[PDB]
Amino acid sequence: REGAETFADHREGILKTAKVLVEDTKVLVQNAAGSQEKLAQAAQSSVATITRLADVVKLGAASLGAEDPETQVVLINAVKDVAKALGDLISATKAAAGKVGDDPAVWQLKNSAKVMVTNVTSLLKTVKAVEDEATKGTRALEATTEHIRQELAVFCSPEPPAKTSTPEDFIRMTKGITMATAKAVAAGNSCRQEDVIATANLSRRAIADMLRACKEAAFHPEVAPDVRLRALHYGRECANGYLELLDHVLLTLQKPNPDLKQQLTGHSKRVAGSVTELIQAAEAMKGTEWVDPEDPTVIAENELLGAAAAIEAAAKKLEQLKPRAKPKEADESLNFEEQILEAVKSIAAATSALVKAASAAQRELVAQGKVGAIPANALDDGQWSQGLISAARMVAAATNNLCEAANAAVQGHASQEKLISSAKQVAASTAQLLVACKVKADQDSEAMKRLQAAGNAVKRASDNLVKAAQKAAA
Repeated sequence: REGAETFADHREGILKTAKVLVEDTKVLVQNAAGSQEKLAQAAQSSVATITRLADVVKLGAASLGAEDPETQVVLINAVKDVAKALGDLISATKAAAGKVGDDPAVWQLKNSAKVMVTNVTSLLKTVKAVEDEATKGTRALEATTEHIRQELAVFCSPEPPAKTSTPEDFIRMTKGITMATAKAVAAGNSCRQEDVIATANLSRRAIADMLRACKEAAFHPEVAPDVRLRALHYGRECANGYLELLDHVLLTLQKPNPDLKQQLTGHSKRVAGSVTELIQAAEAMKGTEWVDPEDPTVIAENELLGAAAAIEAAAKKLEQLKPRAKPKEADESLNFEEQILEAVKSIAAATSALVKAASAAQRELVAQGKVGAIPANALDDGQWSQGLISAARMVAAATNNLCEAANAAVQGHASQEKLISSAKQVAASTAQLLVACKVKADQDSEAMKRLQAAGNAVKRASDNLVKAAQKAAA
Protein backbone atom coordinates (compact mmCIF):
# COMPACT_ATOMS: atom_id res chain seq x y z
CA ARG A 1 0.00 0.00 0.00
CA GLU A 2 1.47 3.32 -1.13
CA GLY A 3 0.10 6.75 -0.40
CA ALA A 4 -3.27 7.59 1.11
CA GLU A 5 -5.22 5.13 -1.03
CA THR A 6 -7.95 2.75 0.13
CA PHE A 7 -9.36 -0.49 -1.26
CA ALA A 8 -13.11 0.22 -1.30
CA ASP A 9 -12.78 2.05 -4.61
CA HIS A 10 -11.25 -1.07 -6.13
CA ARG A 11 -13.86 -3.23 -4.43
CA GLU A 12 -16.64 -1.42 -6.24
CA GLY A 13 -14.69 -1.09 -9.49
CA ILE A 14 -14.22 -4.83 -9.82
CA LEU A 15 -17.85 -5.20 -8.73
CA LYS A 16 -18.87 -3.23 -11.80
CA THR A 17 -16.40 -5.11 -13.98
CA ALA A 18 -17.74 -8.46 -12.81
CA LYS A 19 -21.20 -7.30 -13.74
CA VAL A 20 -19.96 -6.19 -17.16
CA LEU A 21 -18.38 -9.61 -17.59
CA VAL A 22 -21.72 -11.21 -16.77
CA GLU A 23 -23.44 -9.40 -19.58
CA ASP A 24 -20.42 -9.85 -21.86
CA THR A 25 -20.69 -13.60 -21.70
CA LYS A 26 -24.48 -13.38 -21.89
CA VAL A 27 -24.33 -11.39 -25.12
CA LEU A 28 -21.52 -13.44 -26.64
CA VAL A 29 -23.75 -16.47 -26.08
CA GLN A 30 -26.07 -15.32 -28.84
CA ASN A 31 -23.15 -13.71 -30.66
CA ALA A 32 -22.37 -17.31 -31.46
CA ALA A 33 -25.12 -16.65 -33.97
CA GLY A 34 -24.74 -14.11 -36.77
CA SER A 35 -21.75 -13.03 -38.82
CA GLN A 36 -18.20 -12.45 -37.66
CA GLU A 37 -18.82 -8.75 -37.06
CA LYS A 38 -21.32 -9.05 -34.20
CA LEU A 39 -19.43 -11.87 -32.53
CA ALA A 40 -16.12 -10.02 -32.82
CA GLN A 41 -17.72 -6.84 -31.49
CA ALA A 42 -18.82 -8.57 -28.33
CA ALA A 43 -15.51 -10.42 -28.15
CA GLN A 44 -13.51 -7.21 -28.14
CA SER A 45 -15.98 -5.65 -25.73
CA SER A 46 -15.27 -8.51 -23.36
CA VAL A 47 -11.59 -7.93 -24.10
CA ALA A 48 -11.85 -4.35 -22.90
CA THR A 49 -13.88 -5.49 -19.90
CA ILE A 50 -11.24 -7.97 -18.80
CA THR A 51 -8.52 -5.44 -19.56
CA ARG A 52 -9.86 -2.75 -17.25
CA LEU A 53 -10.63 -5.67 -14.95
CA ALA A 54 -6.96 -6.60 -14.84
CA ASP A 55 -5.92 -3.01 -14.30
CA VAL A 56 -8.33 -2.33 -11.45
CA VAL A 57 -7.58 -5.68 -9.81
CA LYS A 58 -3.87 -4.89 -10.01
CA LEU A 59 -4.44 -1.60 -8.26
CA GLY A 60 -6.71 -3.28 -5.72
CA ALA A 61 -3.99 -5.76 -4.83
CA ALA A 62 -1.66 -2.78 -4.53
CA SER A 63 -4.26 -1.32 -2.17
CA LEU A 64 -4.09 -4.51 -0.12
CA GLY A 65 -0.38 -4.04 0.55
CA ALA A 66 2.56 -6.25 1.47
CA GLU A 67 1.13 -6.98 4.91
CA ASP A 68 -1.22 -9.75 3.70
CA PRO A 69 0.23 -11.16 0.47
CA GLU A 70 -2.21 -14.06 0.66
CA THR A 71 -5.27 -11.97 -0.23
CA GLN A 72 -3.64 -10.43 -3.30
CA VAL A 73 -2.40 -13.84 -4.39
CA VAL A 74 -5.72 -15.58 -3.99
CA LEU A 75 -7.72 -12.89 -5.76
CA ILE A 76 -5.19 -12.71 -8.57
CA ASN A 77 -5.35 -16.47 -9.00
CA ALA A 78 -9.12 -16.09 -9.09
CA VAL A 79 -9.05 -13.44 -11.79
CA LYS A 80 -6.40 -15.55 -13.55
CA ASP A 81 -8.73 -18.53 -13.67
CA VAL A 82 -11.48 -16.19 -14.79
CA ALA A 83 -9.40 -14.93 -17.69
CA LYS A 84 -8.21 -18.36 -18.75
CA ALA A 85 -11.74 -19.73 -18.78
CA LEU A 86 -12.75 -16.66 -20.76
CA GLY A 87 -10.14 -17.71 -23.27
CA ASP A 88 -11.51 -21.23 -23.14
CA LEU A 89 -14.94 -19.95 -24.12
CA ILE A 90 -13.35 -17.74 -26.75
CA SER A 91 -11.45 -20.62 -28.32
CA ALA A 92 -14.50 -22.87 -28.23
CA THR A 93 -16.61 -20.19 -29.89
CA LYS A 94 -13.84 -19.77 -32.44
CA ALA A 95 -14.33 -23.49 -33.01
CA ALA A 96 -18.01 -23.81 -32.07
CA ALA A 97 -18.98 -21.14 -34.59
CA GLY A 98 -21.29 -20.98 -37.58
CA LYS A 99 -23.21 -23.94 -36.15
CA VAL A 100 -26.67 -23.68 -34.64
CA GLY A 101 -27.37 -24.96 -31.14
CA ASP A 102 -27.83 -28.56 -32.25
CA ASP A 103 -24.08 -28.95 -32.77
CA PRO A 104 -22.44 -31.01 -30.01
CA ALA A 105 -19.53 -28.58 -30.18
CA VAL A 106 -21.74 -25.56 -29.57
CA TRP A 107 -23.56 -27.67 -26.99
CA GLN A 108 -20.26 -27.98 -25.14
CA LEU A 109 -19.87 -24.27 -25.81
CA LYS A 110 -23.09 -23.46 -23.97
CA ASN A 111 -22.02 -25.72 -21.13
CA SER A 112 -18.69 -23.91 -20.94
CA ALA A 113 -20.51 -20.59 -20.91
CA LYS A 114 -22.44 -21.82 -17.89
CA VAL A 115 -19.16 -22.97 -16.38
CA MET A 116 -17.80 -19.47 -16.80
CA VAL A 117 -20.94 -18.20 -15.10
CA THR A 118 -19.98 -20.38 -12.16
CA ASN A 119 -16.43 -19.05 -12.35
CA VAL A 120 -17.78 -15.52 -12.18
CA THR A 121 -19.77 -16.49 -9.10
CA SER A 122 -16.56 -17.87 -7.64
CA LEU A 123 -14.81 -14.59 -8.33
CA LEU A 124 -17.70 -12.76 -6.69
CA LYS A 125 -17.10 -14.85 -3.59
CA THR A 126 -13.39 -14.09 -3.84
CA VAL A 127 -14.19 -10.39 -3.76
CA LYS A 128 -16.45 -11.07 -0.78
CA ALA A 129 -13.51 -12.69 1.00
CA VAL A 130 -11.29 -9.77 0.00
CA GLU A 131 -13.68 -7.48 1.84
CA ASP A 132 -13.55 -9.01 5.32
CA GLU A 133 -10.62 -10.34 7.32
CA ALA A 134 -13.35 -11.96 9.41
CA THR A 135 -13.86 -15.12 7.34
CA LYS A 136 -11.42 -15.27 4.43
CA GLY A 137 -10.56 -18.81 5.45
CA THR A 138 -13.58 -20.91 4.47
CA ARG A 139 -14.08 -19.04 1.21
CA ALA A 140 -10.42 -19.41 0.25
CA LEU A 141 -10.83 -23.10 1.06
CA GLU A 142 -13.85 -23.27 -1.22
CA ALA A 143 -12.14 -21.46 -4.08
CA THR A 144 -9.39 -23.98 -3.44
CA THR A 145 -11.57 -27.07 -3.59
CA GLU A 146 -13.68 -26.18 -6.60
CA HIS A 147 -10.46 -25.00 -8.20
CA ILE A 148 -8.83 -28.40 -7.84
CA ARG A 149 -12.14 -29.94 -8.86
CA GLN A 150 -11.97 -28.23 -12.22
CA GLU A 151 -8.33 -29.18 -12.69
CA LEU A 152 -9.60 -32.71 -12.10
CA ALA A 153 -12.17 -31.98 -14.77
CA VAL A 154 -9.40 -30.98 -17.16
CA PHE A 155 -7.59 -34.18 -16.23
CA CYS A 156 -10.48 -36.45 -17.15
CA SER A 157 -10.17 -34.95 -20.64
CA PRO A 158 -7.77 -37.07 -22.74
CA GLU A 159 -5.81 -34.37 -24.51
CA PRO A 160 -2.26 -33.67 -25.65
CA PRO A 161 -0.58 -31.06 -23.45
CA ALA A 162 2.36 -28.97 -24.56
CA LYS A 163 5.26 -31.05 -23.24
CA THR A 164 5.87 -34.16 -21.14
CA SER A 165 7.38 -33.08 -17.84
CA THR A 166 10.61 -34.47 -16.38
CA PRO A 167 10.04 -37.17 -13.74
CA GLU A 168 12.62 -35.50 -11.49
CA ASP A 169 10.94 -32.11 -11.34
CA PHE A 170 7.70 -34.04 -10.97
CA ILE A 171 9.01 -35.99 -7.98
CA ARG A 172 10.24 -32.75 -6.46
CA MET A 173 6.61 -31.70 -6.83
CA THR A 174 5.58 -34.91 -5.06
CA LYS A 175 7.75 -34.29 -2.02
CA GLY A 176 6.71 -30.66 -1.96
CA ILE A 177 3.13 -31.86 -1.83
CA THR A 178 3.86 -34.18 1.05
CA MET A 179 5.37 -31.34 3.07
CA ALA A 180 2.51 -29.16 1.86
CA THR A 181 -0.16 -31.43 3.29
CA ALA A 182 1.97 -31.59 6.41
CA LYS A 183 1.51 -27.84 6.68
CA ALA A 184 -2.14 -28.34 5.79
CA VAL A 185 -2.73 -30.61 8.76
CA ALA A 186 -0.68 -28.17 10.81
CA ALA A 187 -3.00 -25.32 9.85
CA GLY A 188 -6.01 -27.52 10.55
CA ASN A 189 -4.64 -27.81 14.07
CA SER A 190 -4.03 -24.06 14.08
CA CYS A 191 -7.61 -23.14 13.14
CA ARG A 192 -6.34 -19.71 12.03
CA GLN A 193 -8.05 -17.92 9.15
CA GLU A 194 -4.87 -16.23 7.94
CA ASP A 195 -2.94 -19.49 8.16
CA VAL A 196 -5.87 -21.12 6.37
CA ILE A 197 -5.70 -18.74 3.42
CA ALA A 198 -1.90 -18.88 3.28
CA THR A 199 -2.06 -22.67 3.14
CA ALA A 200 -4.78 -22.36 0.53
CA ASN A 201 -2.50 -20.34 -1.72
CA LEU A 202 0.27 -22.81 -0.98
CA SER A 203 -2.07 -25.47 -2.33
CA ARG A 204 -3.32 -23.61 -5.42
CA ARG A 205 0.31 -23.29 -6.41
CA ALA A 206 1.87 -26.55 -5.25
CA ILE A 207 -0.85 -29.13 -5.85
CA ALA A 208 -1.75 -27.49 -9.14
CA ASP A 209 1.77 -27.86 -10.46
CA MET A 210 1.79 -31.34 -8.92
CA LEU A 211 -1.19 -32.69 -10.76
CA ARG A 212 -0.45 -30.98 -14.06
CA ALA A 213 3.17 -32.16 -14.06
CA CYS A 214 1.87 -35.61 -13.26
CA LYS A 215 -0.16 -35.33 -16.45
CA GLU A 216 2.71 -34.21 -18.67
CA ALA A 217 5.29 -36.61 -17.25
CA ALA A 218 2.93 -39.55 -17.68
CA PHE A 219 2.18 -38.34 -21.17
CA HIS A 220 5.79 -38.92 -22.18
CA PRO A 221 5.75 -41.07 -25.31
CA GLU A 222 8.72 -43.43 -25.20
CA VAL A 223 7.93 -44.71 -21.71
CA ALA A 224 5.63 -47.72 -21.53
CA PRO A 225 2.01 -46.49 -21.63
CA ASP A 226 1.14 -48.88 -18.80
CA VAL A 227 3.54 -46.86 -16.66
CA ARG A 228 1.63 -43.69 -17.45
CA LEU A 229 -1.69 -45.46 -16.97
CA ARG A 230 -0.58 -46.31 -13.47
CA ALA A 231 0.76 -42.79 -12.96
CA LEU A 232 -2.50 -41.17 -14.02
CA HIS A 233 -4.43 -43.68 -11.92
CA TYR A 234 -2.45 -42.93 -8.79
CA GLY A 235 -2.66 -39.21 -9.46
CA ARG A 236 -6.42 -39.54 -9.69
CA GLU A 237 -6.51 -41.05 -6.23
CA CYS A 238 -4.09 -38.45 -4.89
CA ALA A 239 -6.33 -35.71 -6.18
CA ASN A 240 -9.24 -37.49 -4.53
CA GLY A 241 -7.45 -37.62 -1.21
CA TYR A 242 -6.36 -34.02 -1.58
CA LEU A 243 -10.01 -33.10 -1.99
CA GLU A 244 -10.98 -35.24 0.98
CA LEU A 245 -8.40 -33.55 3.18
CA LEU A 246 -9.71 -30.23 1.93
CA ASP A 247 -13.26 -31.20 2.83
CA HIS A 248 -12.22 -32.22 6.30
CA VAL A 249 -10.33 -28.93 6.53
CA LEU A 250 -13.63 -27.16 5.92
CA LEU A 251 -15.39 -29.30 8.51
CA THR A 252 -12.64 -28.86 11.09
CA LEU A 253 -12.72 -25.09 10.76
CA GLN A 254 -16.47 -25.29 11.19
CA LYS A 255 -16.09 -28.14 13.71
CA PRO A 256 -12.99 -27.60 15.90
CA ASN A 257 -13.75 -30.95 17.54
CA PRO A 258 -10.78 -33.34 17.70
CA ASP A 259 -12.59 -36.23 15.99
CA LEU A 260 -12.53 -34.47 12.63
CA LYS A 261 -8.96 -33.38 13.39
CA GLN A 262 -7.60 -36.90 13.85
CA GLN A 263 -9.66 -38.09 10.88
CA LEU A 264 -7.99 -35.42 8.77
CA THR A 265 -4.57 -36.41 10.04
CA GLY A 266 -5.00 -40.07 9.18
CA HIS A 267 -6.49 -39.23 5.81
CA SER A 268 -3.50 -37.00 5.14
CA LYS A 269 -1.11 -39.85 5.75
CA ARG A 270 -3.20 -42.10 3.52
CA VAL A 271 -2.68 -39.45 0.88
CA ALA A 272 1.03 -39.34 1.72
CA GLY A 273 1.29 -43.06 1.03
CA SER A 274 -0.50 -42.40 -2.24
CA VAL A 275 2.05 -39.68 -2.96
CA THR A 276 4.71 -42.30 -2.37
CA GLU A 277 2.91 -44.40 -4.96
CA LEU A 278 3.35 -41.52 -7.38
CA ILE A 279 6.97 -41.29 -6.30
CA GLN A 280 7.56 -44.95 -7.07
CA ALA A 281 5.83 -44.64 -10.42
CA ALA A 282 7.98 -41.61 -11.24
CA GLU A 283 11.23 -43.31 -10.36
CA ALA A 284 10.02 -46.28 -12.39
CA MET A 285 9.38 -44.16 -15.47
CA LYS A 286 12.59 -42.12 -15.46
CA GLY A 287 15.21 -43.95 -17.51
CA THR A 288 18.24 -41.84 -16.50
CA GLU A 289 20.54 -41.68 -13.46
CA TRP A 290 22.54 -38.46 -12.97
CA VAL A 291 20.86 -35.06 -12.66
CA ASP A 292 22.97 -32.54 -10.71
CA PRO A 293 25.88 -31.35 -12.91
CA GLU A 294 27.79 -29.07 -10.57
CA ASP A 295 27.79 -27.89 -6.98
CA PRO A 296 25.32 -25.06 -6.26
CA THR A 297 28.00 -22.73 -4.91
CA VAL A 298 30.61 -22.64 -7.69
CA ILE A 299 27.93 -22.31 -10.36
CA ALA A 300 26.20 -19.68 -8.21
CA GLU A 301 29.29 -17.46 -8.19
CA ASN A 302 29.89 -18.16 -11.88
CA GLU A 303 26.36 -16.81 -12.29
CA LEU A 304 27.12 -13.89 -9.99
CA LEU A 305 30.22 -12.83 -11.91
CA GLY A 306 28.74 -13.40 -15.36
CA ALA A 307 25.48 -11.59 -14.64
CA ALA A 308 27.26 -8.66 -13.01
CA ALA A 309 29.56 -8.28 -16.01
CA ALA A 310 26.66 -8.75 -18.42
CA ILE A 311 24.49 -6.08 -16.86
CA GLU A 312 27.27 -3.52 -16.48
CA ALA A 313 28.06 -4.12 -20.15
CA ALA A 314 24.37 -3.72 -20.97
CA ALA A 315 24.23 -0.41 -19.12
CA LYS A 316 27.36 0.78 -20.94
CA LYS A 317 26.19 -0.29 -24.41
CA LEU A 318 22.89 1.43 -23.69
CA GLU A 319 24.68 4.59 -22.61
CA GLN A 320 26.49 4.63 -25.95
CA LEU A 321 23.00 4.97 -27.41
CA LYS A 322 21.94 8.61 -27.50
CA PRO A 323 18.61 10.38 -28.04
CA ARG A 324 19.00 11.59 -31.60
CA ALA A 325 16.71 13.60 -33.88
CA LYS A 326 17.04 11.58 -37.10
CA PRO A 327 13.75 10.41 -38.69
CA LYS A 328 15.45 8.19 -41.32
CA GLU A 329 16.33 5.47 -38.81
CA ALA A 330 14.05 6.42 -35.91
CA ASP A 331 10.93 6.29 -38.06
CA GLU A 332 9.04 8.46 -35.55
CA SER A 333 10.65 11.73 -34.47
CA LEU A 334 8.33 12.14 -31.48
CA ASN A 335 10.24 12.77 -28.25
CA PHE A 336 8.50 9.72 -26.77
CA GLU A 337 11.46 7.69 -28.01
CA GLU A 338 13.66 10.14 -26.10
CA GLN A 339 11.62 9.50 -22.96
CA ILE A 340 11.64 5.75 -23.57
CA LEU A 341 15.41 5.70 -24.12
CA GLU A 342 16.04 7.63 -20.91
CA ALA A 343 13.71 5.28 -19.04
CA VAL A 344 15.45 2.27 -20.59
CA LYS A 345 18.84 3.56 -19.50
CA SER A 346 17.44 3.98 -16.00
CA ILE A 347 16.20 0.40 -16.34
CA ALA A 348 19.70 -0.76 -17.20
CA ALA A 349 21.02 1.01 -14.11
CA ALA A 350 18.27 -0.59 -12.01
CA THR A 351 19.09 -4.03 -13.38
CA SER A 352 22.75 -3.46 -12.56
CA ALA A 353 21.74 -2.55 -9.01
CA LEU A 354 19.64 -5.69 -9.00
CA VAL A 355 22.47 -7.99 -10.02
CA LYS A 356 24.68 -6.33 -7.41
CA ALA A 357 22.12 -6.83 -4.64
CA ALA A 358 21.59 -10.41 -5.76
CA SER A 359 25.35 -10.84 -5.76
CA ALA A 360 25.49 -9.63 -2.17
CA ALA A 361 22.61 -11.88 -1.10
CA GLN A 362 24.20 -14.89 -2.79
CA ARG A 363 27.54 -14.06 -1.19
CA GLU A 364 25.88 -13.95 2.22
CA LEU A 365 24.10 -17.25 1.54
CA VAL A 366 27.26 -19.06 0.51
CA ALA A 367 29.03 -17.42 3.46
CA GLN A 368 26.64 -19.13 5.85
CA GLY A 369 27.31 -22.31 3.90
CA LYS A 370 23.58 -22.67 3.27
CA VAL A 371 24.33 -25.25 0.55
CA GLY A 372 24.55 -27.63 3.50
CA ALA A 373 26.95 -30.40 4.44
CA ILE A 374 24.00 -32.80 4.23
CA PRO A 375 23.81 -34.16 0.66
CA ALA A 376 20.07 -33.42 0.64
CA ASN A 377 20.86 -29.71 0.87
CA ALA A 378 23.60 -30.25 -1.71
CA LEU A 379 21.13 -31.55 -4.30
CA ASP A 380 18.18 -29.28 -3.49
CA ASP A 381 20.31 -26.14 -3.40
CA GLY A 382 21.99 -27.40 -6.57
CA GLN A 383 18.68 -27.36 -8.40
CA TRP A 384 17.79 -24.04 -6.74
CA SER A 385 21.11 -22.62 -7.89
CA GLN A 386 20.85 -23.96 -11.43
CA GLY A 387 17.33 -22.59 -11.77
CA LEU A 388 18.50 -19.24 -10.44
CA ILE A 389 21.42 -19.34 -12.88
CA SER A 390 19.07 -20.02 -15.76
CA ALA A 391 17.05 -17.12 -14.38
CA ALA A 392 20.09 -14.86 -14.31
CA ARG A 393 21.28 -15.88 -17.77
CA MET A 394 17.81 -15.18 -19.13
CA VAL A 395 17.56 -11.83 -17.36
CA ALA A 396 20.94 -11.03 -18.85
CA ALA A 397 19.31 -12.05 -22.11
CA ALA A 398 16.34 -9.81 -21.30
CA THR A 399 18.60 -6.86 -20.53
CA ASN A 400 20.45 -7.47 -23.77
CA ASN A 401 17.16 -7.75 -25.63
CA LEU A 402 16.42 -4.39 -24.10
CA CYS A 403 19.75 -3.27 -25.53
CA GLU A 404 18.73 -4.32 -29.03
CA ALA A 405 15.29 -2.83 -28.45
CA ALA A 406 17.00 0.50 -27.77
CA ASN A 407 19.43 0.11 -30.66
CA ALA A 408 16.59 -0.64 -33.07
CA ALA A 409 14.58 2.26 -31.65
CA VAL A 410 17.57 4.36 -32.62
CA GLN A 411 17.37 2.47 -35.92
CA GLY A 412 13.61 3.03 -35.71
CA HIS A 413 11.13 0.29 -34.90
CA ALA A 414 7.78 2.03 -35.42
CA SER A 415 5.80 -1.11 -34.55
CA GLN A 416 6.22 -1.07 -30.79
CA GLU A 417 4.98 -4.66 -30.47
CA LYS A 418 8.47 -6.16 -30.32
CA LEU A 419 9.74 -3.42 -28.04
CA ILE A 420 6.93 -3.78 -25.50
CA SER A 421 7.16 -7.56 -25.65
CA SER A 422 10.83 -7.21 -24.80
CA ALA A 423 10.10 -4.80 -21.96
CA LYS A 424 7.39 -6.97 -20.46
CA GLN A 425 9.54 -10.08 -20.64
CA VAL A 426 12.35 -8.12 -19.00
CA ALA A 427 9.94 -7.37 -16.18
CA ALA A 428 8.85 -10.99 -15.88
CA SER A 429 12.42 -12.29 -16.16
CA THR A 430 13.51 -9.98 -13.38
CA ALA A 431 10.53 -11.19 -11.39
CA GLN A 432 11.47 -14.84 -11.70
CA LEU A 433 15.13 -14.17 -10.95
CA LEU A 434 14.09 -12.41 -7.74
CA VAL A 435 11.87 -15.40 -7.01
CA ALA A 436 14.78 -17.80 -7.39
CA CYS A 437 16.67 -15.52 -5.04
CA LYS A 438 13.93 -15.48 -2.43
CA VAL A 439 13.86 -19.26 -2.21
CA LYS A 440 14.18 -20.32 1.43
CA ALA A 441 15.39 -16.89 2.50
CA ASP A 442 15.41 -15.73 6.10
CA GLN A 443 13.13 -12.74 5.71
CA ASP A 444 14.76 -10.30 8.13
CA SER A 445 18.28 -10.75 6.72
CA GLU A 446 19.85 -7.58 5.33
CA ALA A 447 20.81 -9.50 2.19
CA MET A 448 17.12 -9.92 1.38
CA LYS A 449 16.56 -6.29 2.39
CA ARG A 450 18.91 -4.73 -0.15
CA LEU A 451 17.98 -7.39 -2.68
CA GLN A 452 14.32 -6.40 -2.39
CA ALA A 453 15.44 -2.77 -2.58
CA ALA A 454 17.04 -3.45 -5.96
CA GLY A 455 14.03 -5.54 -6.95
CA ASN A 456 11.78 -2.59 -6.16
CA ALA A 457 14.11 -0.43 -8.23
CA VAL A 458 13.65 -2.74 -11.19
CA LYS A 459 9.92 -2.85 -10.46
CA ARG A 460 9.80 0.92 -10.75
CA ALA A 461 11.74 0.47 -13.98
CA SER A 462 9.01 -1.94 -15.09
CA ASP A 463 6.29 0.54 -14.15
CA ASN A 464 8.12 3.30 -16.01
CA LEU A 465 8.54 1.20 -19.15
CA VAL A 466 4.90 0.13 -18.97
CA LYS A 467 3.67 3.70 -18.64
CA ALA A 468 5.97 4.93 -21.41
CA ALA A 469 4.93 2.16 -23.80
CA GLN A 470 1.24 2.80 -23.24
CA LYS A 471 2.09 6.48 -23.61
CA ALA A 472 4.06 5.51 -26.70
CA ALA A 473 1.76 5.54 -29.73
CA ALA A 474 -0.81 7.01 -27.32
